[PDB]
Amino acid sequence: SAVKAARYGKDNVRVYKVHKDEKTGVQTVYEMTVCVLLEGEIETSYTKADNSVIVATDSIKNTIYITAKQNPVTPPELFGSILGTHFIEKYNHIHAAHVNIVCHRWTRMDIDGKPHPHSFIRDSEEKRNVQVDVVEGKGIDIKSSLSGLTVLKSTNSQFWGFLRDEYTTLKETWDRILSTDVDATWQWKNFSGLQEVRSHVPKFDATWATAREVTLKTFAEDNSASVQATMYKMAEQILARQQLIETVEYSLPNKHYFEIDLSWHKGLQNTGKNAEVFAPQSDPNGLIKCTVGRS
Amino acid sequence: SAVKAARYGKDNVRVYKVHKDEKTGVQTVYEMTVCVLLEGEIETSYTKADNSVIVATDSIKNTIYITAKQNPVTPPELFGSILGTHFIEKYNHIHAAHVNIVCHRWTRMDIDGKPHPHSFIRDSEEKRNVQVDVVEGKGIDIKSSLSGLTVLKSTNSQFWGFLRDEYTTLKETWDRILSTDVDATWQWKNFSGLQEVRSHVPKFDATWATAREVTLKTFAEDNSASVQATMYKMAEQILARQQLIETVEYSLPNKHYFEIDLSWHKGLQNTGKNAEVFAPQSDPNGLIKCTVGRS
Amino acid sequence: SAVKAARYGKDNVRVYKVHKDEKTGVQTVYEMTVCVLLEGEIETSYTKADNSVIVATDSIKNTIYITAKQNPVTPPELFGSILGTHFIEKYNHIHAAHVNIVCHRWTRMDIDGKPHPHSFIRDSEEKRNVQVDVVEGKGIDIKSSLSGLTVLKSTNSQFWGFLRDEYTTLKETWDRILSTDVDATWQWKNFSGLQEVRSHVPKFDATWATAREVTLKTFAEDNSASVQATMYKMAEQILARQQLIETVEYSLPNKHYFEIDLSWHKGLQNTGKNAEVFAPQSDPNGLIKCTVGRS
Amino acid sequence: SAVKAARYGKDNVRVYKVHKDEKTGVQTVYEMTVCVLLEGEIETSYTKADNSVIVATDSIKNTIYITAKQNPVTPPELFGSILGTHFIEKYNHIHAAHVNIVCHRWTRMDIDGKPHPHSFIRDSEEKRNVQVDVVEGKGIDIKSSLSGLTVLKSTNSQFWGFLRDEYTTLKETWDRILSTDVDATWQWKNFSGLQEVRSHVPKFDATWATAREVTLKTFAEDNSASVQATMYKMAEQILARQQLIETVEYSLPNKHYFEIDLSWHKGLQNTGKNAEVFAPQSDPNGLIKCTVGRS
Ligand SMILES: O=c1[nH]c(=O)c2nn[nH]c2[nH]1
Ligand SMILES: O=c1[nH]c(=O)c2nn[nH]c2[nH]1
Ligand SMILES: O=c1[nH]c(=O)c2nn[nH]c2[nH]1
Ligand SMILES: O=c1[nH]c(=O)c2nn[nH]c2[nH]1
Ligand code: NA
Ligand code: NA
Ligand code: NA
Ligand code: NA
Ligand SMILES: [Xe]
Ligand SMILES: [Xe]
Ligand SMILES: [Xe]
Ligand SMILES: [Xe]
Repeated sequence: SAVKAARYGKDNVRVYKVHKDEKTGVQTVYEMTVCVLLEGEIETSYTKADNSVIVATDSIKNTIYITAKQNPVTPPELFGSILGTHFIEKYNHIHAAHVNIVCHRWTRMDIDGKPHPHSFIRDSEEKRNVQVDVVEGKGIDIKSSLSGLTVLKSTNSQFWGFLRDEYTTLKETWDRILSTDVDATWQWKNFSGLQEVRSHVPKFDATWATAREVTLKTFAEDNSASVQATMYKMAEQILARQQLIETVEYSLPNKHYFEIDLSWHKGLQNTGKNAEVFAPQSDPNGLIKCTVGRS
Repeated sequence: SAVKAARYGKDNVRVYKVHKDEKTGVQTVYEMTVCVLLEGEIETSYTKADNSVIVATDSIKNTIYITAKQNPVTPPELFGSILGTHFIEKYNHIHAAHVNIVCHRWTRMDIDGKPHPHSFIRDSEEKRNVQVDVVEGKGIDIKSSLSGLTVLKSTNSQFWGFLRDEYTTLKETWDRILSTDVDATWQWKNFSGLQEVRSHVPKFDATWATAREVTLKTFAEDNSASVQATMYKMAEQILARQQLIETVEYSLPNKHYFEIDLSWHKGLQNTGKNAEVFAPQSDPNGLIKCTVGRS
Repeated sequence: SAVKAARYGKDNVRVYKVHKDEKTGVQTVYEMTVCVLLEGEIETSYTKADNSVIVATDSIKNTIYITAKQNPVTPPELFGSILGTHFIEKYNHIHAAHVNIVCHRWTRMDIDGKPHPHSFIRDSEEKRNVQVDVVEGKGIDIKSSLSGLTVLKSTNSQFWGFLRDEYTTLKETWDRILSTDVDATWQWKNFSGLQEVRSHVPKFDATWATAREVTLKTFAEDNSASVQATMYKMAEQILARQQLIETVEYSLPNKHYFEIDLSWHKGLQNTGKNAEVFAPQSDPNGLIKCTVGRS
Repeated sequence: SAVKAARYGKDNVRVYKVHKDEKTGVQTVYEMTVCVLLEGEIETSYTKADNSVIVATDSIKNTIYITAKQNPVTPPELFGSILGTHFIEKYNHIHAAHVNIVCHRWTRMDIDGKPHPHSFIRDSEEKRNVQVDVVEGKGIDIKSSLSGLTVLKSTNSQFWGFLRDEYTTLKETWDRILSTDVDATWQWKNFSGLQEVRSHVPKFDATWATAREVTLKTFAEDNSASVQATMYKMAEQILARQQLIETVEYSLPNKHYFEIDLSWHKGLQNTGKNAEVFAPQSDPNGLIKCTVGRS
C-alpha cells in the first residue's frame, strides 16, 4: 500500500477582530470561521510514525490568530491568500495550503436613524465565503461565494412543457411559488502570487456586491420558465460584469410549496386561481446546478 | 394509577398564506409553524382504549389549514385565539386548547430602491411567536415573544464588583464585548374571550414593534454594568409603554469572547487596551433570566 | 416595576471524568453537559447595578469542575444533589439551585468478544437526564428522565374508532407503522436533604434501567390501540415497580409513515395489504403527552 | 457564455421498505435517504428555456419509489446501480446518473433475550452510505462508506516529536484522550455494468462489515503515535482483505479534551498523572485525511 493523497490541519477556528478608529470613535467588527489544511512531504507521519514532518494542528491554530493580528482580515480573499502563502514560505516541505473562510454577518445597528458606533446585529445567516488554494509553483486559486441567501416569490414562476411519460404525475403550471436558498460561487483567474492578489483587492468586495445584486434582481424580475433558465440568466450577467472571473456556479434547491385541496370541506376552494393557503414541504426538494463559463 | 394530566395534538404544522391585492397587484406572504394541543375529558383514551373521545391529530391539522383559509392570520395573537376558541366551542368534551405559533420572516425585497410587489427575502432567523391558552370559563391568556435576535457590542460593557472567593478566577473588567441572543416575552392581561381580543387587535403589532425597538436601543446605548442591569432597563421601559402587559420576561445567554494572549510570540500585544483578535467561545455560556412585573 | 422572579447561572458546561482501577487496569469514562441556575436575594444586581450579590457565572463553572473532581459523578441524581446543595450551603443569600444534567453514552467496546479496558463507542444519541431542584428549607426535588430513544414497529399498531366529523379525512386502520422518540420522566418523592438522597443511591440506576426495559418491552409487545393507550400501560408498570416515584410523564411524537399509491403506474399495488414502500414524513407530527400518578 | 457543466435532480427523498416473511412472521425494515442527479443533453433547458429535455424532478422522485417497489433495496450498492442504470437506459439524452444513498439504522430489538419479529431501535446515528456514478459507456463507479461512528479511548494515545518553532505552544504528551468521528470510504474497481455488479453482491455487506471491524479493532488496540499513523494502519488492513477495492480514504476529526488545572484552588491536583476531570472542546478541531491505494 501507498499514500496517494494526504492533507491535515485545523477546522472550525472561530476568529473575531475589531478595528477601532481613534479619530471618529467608530468600531467595526469581523467574525469568521477558518479552516486550514496542508499538503506536502508528510507521508512518513502516516507510514513510519515520523512526527518530525508535522506542523501541529495546534500550531496552525496559533498561526491563524497571529496572522489575523498582523494583517487586514478583509477582504477575505486577501486574508486567505496571506494565510496560505505563509505556510508554503515558512515550511520547506509543505507545498500546498488550502484555506476556507466563512464570514458571518455583523451589520451596524441604526438607532434613531443614525449608524451606531459600536453595536451590531446578525441580520440573517447568509454567509460570504472564500476557498483559497495556494500551491507552490502554481500560484493562488480563489473561489468566492455567497450562501444561505433564502428568497421566495409568490407568482411569476412557471413550469410547463417538460417530458411526460409513464413515470410522470406532475401537472403543468403557469403560476407557482418559487423559493430557494442561493449558493453562488465565482472562480477567479489564477493569480501568480500575493503581489497580484494585492493588485486586485478593490475588485473582491465589488464583485461580491455585484453577484448579490444580480442574483436578487434577476430572481425578482424574471418571469421564470424554470429554475434552470433563471439561474443561467444570473450567471451570464455576472460573467459580463467582471472579466477576471472564469466561471460562475449556482447550486439551487427548489423548496416546494404544495397546494392544499380543501374541497372535501363544504366545497371550499383553495386550488389554482383560488389558492391562498399552501403547505411548505421540508423534503424532498429539487436540486439544480450549473457551471457557466466563457465561449 | 390515575391520569393526572393529559394533552395531545399536532406539532410542526407548516402553513403559508398569500394575500393578493387586486387593485395594486401587491402580494404579501405569511409563513408560520403551528402547534395545537388539546385537553379535556379524554382520560378514557389512555385508560380504556376508548378512541371515541379523540379528535384525531390529523383532523387538528386539517382544522389549522381551514381556519387559515377563512380568517386573517395576522396578528398571530388573533389567529391563535380564533384557532383555540374553535376547539372549545366545537367539541363539548374539550375544555382547553393550547396554541403555539412561530412566525418566520419574509421581508419584501427592495429592487432599485423600490418595494417589489411579490418577491421576498428571509432577513434573519429572528422569530415572532405567540403562545395562546384558551381555557373554557377562564378566557384567553396570551404570551407574545420575539426570539433569535442576535446582537453584539464591542465596547461599553463592564463587569466588576462581583463576589470574590476561593472559587473565583474571573478578572474584573471595565471594557468587554457583550453579545447575546434575545428571547423576550410579554404576557397580556387575561382576555374574556374573542370579542375582547378583537377589540385590542391594533395593540399587538405595535407592542411587538415597541418591544423590539426598546430592546435594540437600550442594548446599544446602555453603558452596561452587567447583563442583569441592562435587561432590567429593557423590561421596565416595555411595561411603561403598554398598560395591558402584566409581565415581561427576558432570557439572555452571555456569549463569551475571550482575549487571546499572544505575548509568547515575539512579545505581541493583544490583551487589555491592545486586544484586537478574540476567540468566540461556543460553550459554556452564561444564562441570565428575569421576570419583571408591576409594583 | 418590580422583579417577580430571577435566576441566573452557567449553561452548556461540558464535563468528562475518567475513573482508573489500578488493580485491573480497567478505565471507565463519564461525559455530561451541566447547567446550574441560582436564585436568592439577588434583585439588586438587576435594579441597582449591585454586583456584590453575584456569584459570577464563571465561578459557577469552576465549581462544577471542582465538585466533579472531589465527588462521584454517578448516579447523576447524586451528583446533581451534591452540586445544588453546595450553593445553598456556601452562600448565605442563595436560596435555591437548579441543576440540569445530560449524560452522554460512552459504551465500552467489545473487541473479539471481550470488553476492552479503555475504548468506548457512542451507541446512540439516547440520553439519561436529571433535573435537581435544591430549595433551602424545602429539601431536594429530583426528576429523572430518558430521552432520544427512537423506536419503530412495522405492524401490531391500530387506530380506529376515533371521532369523525366534517373536519375528518383520516381513514381508520387496523395495521400501521408506529414510530416515536421516547421522552419519559419519573419524579421522585421529595427528599429531605443529601443524607436521604445518599440512602437511596442504589435505586437510581435500577429505576432508570426498569423504566427503559418497561418502555421497550411494552412498545414491542402491545397490540397498540393508540399511542395514548400504549403509553399509559408503560407508566402504570413503572409506578408499580418503584414506590418512591410519585409520577411518570411521557411525551411522544407520532412520526408518520405514509402509504404511497402507485396504482397510476401500470396498476402497481402498494396500499393496504400490498403496502411495502412508504414515505416517512418529517413534519407535521402528532404529539401525545400524559402524566400518571397514584390513586 | 456557455454551459460548462450541469446536473439536476431530487435530493432528500426519504424511503422506507418492509419485507414480510410469510413462513416465519418475521419482518425486516430498511430506511434510506436518496439523492439522484442526472446529466446529459440538457443545456437548452438553461439557455433557451426548452423544458422538453427535462425529466421533471418530481418524476425522478416517483421513479425512486417505483424502483424500490420492484427491486431489492439491499445491499445499497446494488439498489443504487439499478436506479442509476434505469435513467441512462430509459432516456436517450441522459448520459450519467449520480445516486447517493444514506442508510439509517433500524436494529431488531431483543426482548427477554430473543429477537423480536417486528420491533426496531435506532442504535446510533452511524450511517452506511453509497455513492454510485453510472456513466454511459464508462460503466459503474461505486464508493461505499461508513460515517458518524463516534469513538473515544481514554489512554494509549501519544503525540510527541512534532515540529517545534516560534508558532508552537503545544506540549509533547505520552498519554492523552483520543476521540473522533469516523468517516471511511472504500472505492471499488470500476464495474462494466449491472451484470458485473450483481455478480459481486455478496462482497458488499461483507466488506462493509470488515471495514467496520478493522476500524474498531485498530482504534482500540493501537498504541497510537498520532491520528495519521493509526488511520494508515486501518486503511492498509482493509486493502489487504478485499482485492476489489482500489483505494480507502479516511477523514477524521481530532476532538480535543483539555486538561483543567485546578491547582489555584487549594492546590488541587488534576494535571498529568493526576488528571481526572477534563473539558471537552466543541471547537476548533484537528482534521486529518488520507487516501491509501495499492503500490
Ligand atoms: O494526532 C495528532 N495529529 C496531529 O497532526 C496533531 N496536531 N496537533 N495535535 C495532533 N494530534
Ligand atoms: O395513536 C394515535 N393517536 C392519536 O391521537 C391520533 N390522531 N391521529 N392519528 C393518531 N394516532
Ligand atoms: O453580565 C454578567 N453577569 C454575570 O452574572 C456574570 N458572571 N460572569 N460574567 C458575567 N457577566
Ligand atoms: O424549475 C423546475 N425545474 C425542474 O427541473 C423541475 N422538475 N420538477 N419541477 C421543476 N421545476
Ligand atoms: Na514550501
Ligand atoms: Na367545550
Ligand atoms: Na443559603
Ligand atoms: Na442514454
Ligand atoms: Xe476575523
Ligand atoms: Xe400562515
Ligand atoms: Xe462527568
Ligand atoms: Xe428503503
